[PDB]
Amino acid sequence: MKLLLFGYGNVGKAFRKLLHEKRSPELNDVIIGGIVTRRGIMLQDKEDFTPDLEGDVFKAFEKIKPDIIVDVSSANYNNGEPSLSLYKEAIKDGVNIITTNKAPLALAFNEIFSLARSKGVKIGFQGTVMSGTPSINLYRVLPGSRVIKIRGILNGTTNFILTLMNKGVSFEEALKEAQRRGYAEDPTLDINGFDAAAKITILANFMIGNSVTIKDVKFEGINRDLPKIKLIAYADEKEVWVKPLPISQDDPLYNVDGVENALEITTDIQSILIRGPGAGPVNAAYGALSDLILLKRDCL
Amino acid sequence: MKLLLFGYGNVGKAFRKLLHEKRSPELNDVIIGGIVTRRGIMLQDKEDFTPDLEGDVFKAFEKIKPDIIVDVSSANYNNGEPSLSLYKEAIKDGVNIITTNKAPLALAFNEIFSLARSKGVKIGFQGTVMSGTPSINLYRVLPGSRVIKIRGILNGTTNFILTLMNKGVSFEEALKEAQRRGYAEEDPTLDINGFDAAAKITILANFMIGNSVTIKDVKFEGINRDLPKNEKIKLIAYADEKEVWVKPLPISQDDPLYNVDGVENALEITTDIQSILIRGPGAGPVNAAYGALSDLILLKRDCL
Ligand code: NA
Repeated sequence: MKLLLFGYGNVGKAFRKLLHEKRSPELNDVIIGGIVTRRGIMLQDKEDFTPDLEGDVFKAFEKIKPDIIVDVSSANYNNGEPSLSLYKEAIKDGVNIITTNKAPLALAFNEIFSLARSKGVKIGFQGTVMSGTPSINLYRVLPGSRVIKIRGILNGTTNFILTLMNKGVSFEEALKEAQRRGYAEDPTLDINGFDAAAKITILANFMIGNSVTIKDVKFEGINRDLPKIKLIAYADEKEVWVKPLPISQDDPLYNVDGVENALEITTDIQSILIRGPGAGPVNAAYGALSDLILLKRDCL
Repeated sequence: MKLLLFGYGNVGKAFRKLLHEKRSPELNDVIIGGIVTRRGIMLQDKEDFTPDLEGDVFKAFEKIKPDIIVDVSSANYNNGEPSLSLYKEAIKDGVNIITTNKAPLALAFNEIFSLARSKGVKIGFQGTVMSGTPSINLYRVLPGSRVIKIRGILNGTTNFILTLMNKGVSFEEALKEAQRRGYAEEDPTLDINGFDAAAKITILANFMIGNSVTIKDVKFEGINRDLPKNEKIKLIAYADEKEVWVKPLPISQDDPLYNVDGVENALEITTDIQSILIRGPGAGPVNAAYGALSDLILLKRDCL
């Protein structure tokens, strides 16, 4: 089984490392046929990236003819490209996709998945939401029950800032500490709620079946005007949004502090919550590796 | 696909109802060929149990020749029987097993699963731990990661009582109320001794850690009116590579288990990649039945 690895920043590097740690017998026959970055194409599996040829991901794809594309490349939220068109091409060729790149799915989930379903091609995307903590894949083991609503904390930086504030720290001092720890840079991009909006978009599509794109989400982030508040991401059959809200002591999200993420899935039978880390390159890479193993099991 | 349902108390009845709700196209070809209880064998799928034949689970198995045995019978922790011998004979016949009965797995995990692996037979056992909240099945979507330790609240009855005790309710009334809701018998000794949590942590340690323990290896204690006041107490089950135990402990406010209240259960799984926690109802017949239904759908997908 031959992979094309698209992207070789921290996530791709972590992915290649996990793959070589021989973590499952299901991966014994898996090799990386090539790695492609903005610097070119390496037609070898090596720790260090050195391009053998110039060319983009489509050239790599045509040259290598992989069984699976693993997309760990940078999220382009302008238009999802080249990943969006690449996935459609791969699907039409019966090439499976494993991705940690949120953009194509936040922009065009139904387009991609409708096509995959029609061709019987599998898509792993666990690493797009809550990284290595089963979210997408948690729903895979909740068969036969309709999801009514989902609610979560889906961004660690804003959760960390709000955690400090509930403990009596001012917004200004809490933000500074997030910056000190490297969670926020202009911290504007890190605290605007967009990241959570991209994630809840994907969850909503997959779990509820609400064809939604990022433009449909009503989102906002955190700022000095906030007074225990959490940045809540929510989806149901009617709407998708992200907003700061007061959280009761009755709430299983109450204790979800620091950089931790959490997802509460409410079905006709029960409400369950999972919590874990939601970021980190090893974590995201592990979401992808998990999808790879499930794919080898024929369980996507 | 033909099922033999062993047991028909509240979980078996809920399971039958869930199946008849047509919740997945994966189950369209599934029928119940027979239901067996202490009262005999019903060779029909009926809401109400009326025996057609006298005889036990082995007779039912011989007659029906099911593709899958769904065991929702009561756990016999003395020796695991008849479920333990039934599973070994079923595995030898290439018959898959879905179970909510902890005893055979708490007593003979490695043997049962080794036999199953050698025959290519699948065992769903999600309903044995945390009912319908993915636990066993959560680990199924954590492939290629090494579990370092697990810690959780694994018994609904005792969590319900300890939650009430934390609110000024006497142990005696909390017990009385647990009894009233169908959580403890009129003699509640065996409902509160910590054994159920011990059997669950045994199964989790075997499956997730590869710690080949049986019930006899677990240090466990239960609850009673004598527990410390001024602290919120939870019955904590724990396993790592070295030890497995269950005991009532005072819980700190920053502990993720602090607010796991009522009949809610929770499991904290620490792996080489990450520490995660899952929480959901740990008691309720529909919930346990849904654990088994989830396994049945996963089986049909060939994902056990
Ligand atoms: Na206290």
